[PDB]
Amino acid sequence: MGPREVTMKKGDILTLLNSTNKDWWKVEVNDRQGFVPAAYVKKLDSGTGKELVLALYDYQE
Repeated sequence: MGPREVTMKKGDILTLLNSTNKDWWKVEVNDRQGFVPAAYVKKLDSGTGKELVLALYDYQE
């Protein structure tokens, strides 16, 4: 907890923590938590109970 600089590669599947904001979603990358653009990821249908997103493009601040 406590937003930190996270990055992602196209194809990564991240655990979604908070998608209340339409533009920036909080996710767990490795053992770190941060924000990624909502437009760069897609909510997946499965991994039930746990929320998962697929990274569509690379991202780094």
